[PDB]
Amino acid sequence: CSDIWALQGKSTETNPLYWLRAMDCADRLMPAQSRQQARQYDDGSWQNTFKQGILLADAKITPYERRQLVARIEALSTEIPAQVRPLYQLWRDGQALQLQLAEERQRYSKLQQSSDSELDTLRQQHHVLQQQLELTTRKLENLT
Amino acid sequence: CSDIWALQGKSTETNPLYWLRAMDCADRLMPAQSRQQARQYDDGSWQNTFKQGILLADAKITPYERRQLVARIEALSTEIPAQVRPLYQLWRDGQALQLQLAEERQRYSKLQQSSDSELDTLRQQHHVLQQQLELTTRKLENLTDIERQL
Repeated sequence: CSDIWALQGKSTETNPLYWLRAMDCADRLMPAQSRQQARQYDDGSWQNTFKQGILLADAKITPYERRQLVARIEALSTEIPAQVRPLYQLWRDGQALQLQLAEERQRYSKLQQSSDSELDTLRQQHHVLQQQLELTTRKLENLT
Repeated sequence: CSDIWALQGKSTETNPLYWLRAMDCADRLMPAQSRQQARQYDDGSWQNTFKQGILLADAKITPYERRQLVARIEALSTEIPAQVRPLYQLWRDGQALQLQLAEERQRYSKLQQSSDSELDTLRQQHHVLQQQLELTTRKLENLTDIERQL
């Protein structure tokens, strides 16, 4: 695997088996090791953005890190060699769906947060208003 | 693309470029085309069921149906050749995330539905009790002004 990460050249870029082996090899990595190794592949070329993304995707990233990753992955779609596009697309679909799932979960937290607090606020009012009604009914009886 | 689905044998089942091209050819199909082709690969072998999952995954199917497809090929997943395995785990996790997203959208609909209805009953109770309190409060004050002046 050590050599798979090092390989460069038109022969390997355009070969879907090279990229499949890289994705296979990233899986064998402890997530801290994946994150650390991704840091090397930052020359901004499309070959290196794809390697870095492949490594970062096993690295246990925050939703915000994935948002940026999927943005970078999509950016370079016009440079993906034709014969590599199916593999790239399936791997990218995987990152986008994991990104949608973090988003839906965030949507579900905002609903639960806001609806539960407006619920609790209503019950606060249902007690304050209730007490006021009774007190008022009391002053009406103790009218002279 | 039309020939690609017919192929069989060890030289192609162990072949990740074969299955990549098949994943690409599936995209070119419309759902009716997609379901018609899947019907032709039903025997239950892992090749045929991996073929059916690939064709139907994007054929406008239901989550229950998607779950059924994935379980059929998952039950046979120990058989997938070494060279195809990382391609399979890629394709299964895609299907698996789709299943999670449908579960999460249902869970969300539920909470929206249930909190909404609980939010409407309590908001109505709040308005009604407000009007009760306004009426009793103006009555108290009307009677207080009278006694005060008397």
